[PDB]
Amino acid sequence: GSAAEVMKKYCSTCDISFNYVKTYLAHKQFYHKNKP
Ligand SMILES: [Zn+2]
Repeated sequence: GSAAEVMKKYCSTCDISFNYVKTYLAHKQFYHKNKP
């Protein structure tokens, strides 16, 4: 699922897509990280 080199700009958990790696990062840091 991770810790290697999987996925790119799409969330399998939220079934969402991103046209920019920056967005996929912002989603993981914002959506899956609301208290870093
Ligand atoms: Zn997600």
